[PDB]
Amino acid sequence: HMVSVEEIRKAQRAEGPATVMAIGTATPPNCVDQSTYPDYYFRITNSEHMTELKEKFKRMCDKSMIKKRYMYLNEEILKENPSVCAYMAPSLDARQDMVVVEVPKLGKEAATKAIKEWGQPKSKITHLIFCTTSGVDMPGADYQLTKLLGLRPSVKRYMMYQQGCFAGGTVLRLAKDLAENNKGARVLVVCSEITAVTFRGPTDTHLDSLVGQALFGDGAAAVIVGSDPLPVEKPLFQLVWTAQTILPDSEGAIDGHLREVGLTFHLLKDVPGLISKNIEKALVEAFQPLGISDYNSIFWIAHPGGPAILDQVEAKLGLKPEKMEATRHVLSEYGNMSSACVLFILDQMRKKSIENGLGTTGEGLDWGVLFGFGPGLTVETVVLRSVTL
Amino acid sequence: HMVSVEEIRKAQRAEGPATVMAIGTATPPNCVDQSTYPDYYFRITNSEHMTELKEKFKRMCDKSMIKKRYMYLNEEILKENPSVCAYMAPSLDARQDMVVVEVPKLGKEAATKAIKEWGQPKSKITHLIFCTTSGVDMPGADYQLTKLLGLRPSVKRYMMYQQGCFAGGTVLRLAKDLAENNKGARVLVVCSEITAVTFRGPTDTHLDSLVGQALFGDGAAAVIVGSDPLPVEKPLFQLVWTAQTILPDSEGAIDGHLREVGLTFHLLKDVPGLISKNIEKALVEAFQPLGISDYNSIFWIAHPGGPAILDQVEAKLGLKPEKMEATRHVLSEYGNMSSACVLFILDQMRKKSIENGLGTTGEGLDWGVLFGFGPGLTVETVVLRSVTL
Repeated sequence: HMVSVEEIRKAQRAEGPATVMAIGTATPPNCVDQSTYPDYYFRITNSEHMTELKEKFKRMCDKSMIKKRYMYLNEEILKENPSVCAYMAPSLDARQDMVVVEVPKLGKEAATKAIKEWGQPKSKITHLIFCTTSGVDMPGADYQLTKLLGLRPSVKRYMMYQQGCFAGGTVLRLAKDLAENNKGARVLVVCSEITAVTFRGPTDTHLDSLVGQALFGDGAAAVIVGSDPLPVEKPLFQLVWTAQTILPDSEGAIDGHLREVGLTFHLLKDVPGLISKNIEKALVEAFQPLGISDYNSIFWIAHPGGPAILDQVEAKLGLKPEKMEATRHVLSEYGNMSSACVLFILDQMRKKSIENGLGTTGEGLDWGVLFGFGPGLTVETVVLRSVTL
Repeated sequence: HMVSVEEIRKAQRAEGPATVMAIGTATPPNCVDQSTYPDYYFRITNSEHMTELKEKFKRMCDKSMIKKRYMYLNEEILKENPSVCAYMAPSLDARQDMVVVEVPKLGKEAATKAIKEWGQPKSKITHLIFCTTSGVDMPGADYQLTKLLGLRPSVKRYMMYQQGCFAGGTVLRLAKDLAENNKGARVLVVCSEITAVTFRGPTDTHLDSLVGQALFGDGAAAVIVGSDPLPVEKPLFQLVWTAQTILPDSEGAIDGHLREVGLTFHLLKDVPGLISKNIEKALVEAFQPLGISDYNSIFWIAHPGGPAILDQVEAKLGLKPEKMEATRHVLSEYGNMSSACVLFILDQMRKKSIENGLGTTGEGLDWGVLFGFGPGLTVETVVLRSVTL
């Protein structure tokens, strides 16, 4: 018998839908209260002179709906590196020396918890996705993490550098295909974010860049994705359908330039406006095909870029305040951790469902949506199936 | 009737294997003779006074089996960005300013050609993979190309920044799954590499910097990949089987750091020695399941890191000197173009197959291998089926 390329293909493909089998999360040790961040931020940047600007920054932190955030940077590390406290001093190398080491360390912690939950030999991992918006190096963070966890050296790696806030959707859209087209494929997915690359002192001039100093926080999340679960693997959610789109009238809305001064952020245009004006379209393309029109009847995981996005979406669509609970909880407790955020929220949804003894991992509901938002302006959509408890 | 995730997955997947349906390539316009380069390079870098070092470089360029390379950089641009011409000076904002605009323009040229060959409308592209090693930005080169080509806003992007030389394997490995798991999916892949980011002056202390300045050249390549070819599509090669592995005793062999002075390559260990020692393993892994042990009976595409790599691989396996023609031709005519190189070589192989009326797109042979080599030390393997000409 001659082995045909067609016969190899039928034999090489998995059968069933891509399934999230574990979630692990992790943060750095230094916790930072939002209530007193203004006094702290303006103190440690030798910026007490700029008084009228401080009062604006209070309003920003007051409206932020963030209780606290975790950060690898502390006052110790800042004294050892004052170039990072300037608004615009040459400081990429100091910042790169931080994040190149630290992004894969925080990554490893999250991976360990996901692997433990999955409870299979780490040797059965076939594929690794590693996602970060905090520095770049060669070999990459994906390699550092392969070494740190001691995965099989012939693990298939996908390093996704410098993507931004929507990449939490991007990693699920990728993992979905790797699992569904490969029999026995077990995909480890890691998003790890460190605002050391982004942190700077303030100025009157670029107001946009001060909003970031109030929302962004550090965090890592890991998931395990695979098709055809063994009886001894515990499914959480199915990945069903995925979309990435660029919003119209959105050119230059969220910008990120990696410079000699580190990573800079620029807002033009009304991000919340743009997302809310265009959000029903994304929902229709996802859910019309399934015969679903009631957006209060599906569970919600939406990247919390700030509190304005969430409020303007809710208002536009007429979501009950319950639907953003899991999203608003992660925002309050951690802030905007960029790509990691939606994976944390997905954990928050599971934890709540178990806690209040609801019928499914998705607040007792069958179908759900995950949304990443970020530069483009890019919207990533993932349609989900809950699992029964 | 009630929609099931299992019934959705049956509908949503492709049938057959991933098929390269098109290849297009581009270079910057300024062409550069290797015969003369040592004088050019030492003048524009105000360093003819370093005369013993020039002799080392003349000897490197002599040993390189490179006739010529293409360069975005020229004399006018270096004279107007003199921070690039130092060995070490703050030069990153200058290089980023260049390659963020340029890396995607070059990609668009290659993509346009690939699209023409494929012969379908660009509205039927569903996925874009963009791969470079030359700067970063948010939004990224992927969003920049989508805009330049006027692809659909809801195209699914995969932005692979900063992976280096093995990535031509990585982009086929990725595209194989995107295509095979999604019915109707047509994948535009683009690798685009500009050496403006790594080009610097010479010094005695870092003799490894200098090897790079003698091997690395500029270029872009694009391919269309898809499963279930239409009657009016024209298959070139099938993607059968992919692998990635890190080599033992290879820690630190190829390093790359993005700093304020630009991208810097580093070398420990003997890179040709490590690849030669370990390659037969990768081939047994790939080909024994297909009952192939005679590596002269398959067609080759190897990343030409240097002549050394190709010289020792051929010596170790006992390959008839014909197997590595295609590979050595792209090296001779274009130099080490990192991620794009193996895609130029694939095209060269199909080109030469047609010129000489051979039975198949792979020099008359049915079965082939593509090898990516890069930082790790990483080795990508891609098993290819050729097509009856």
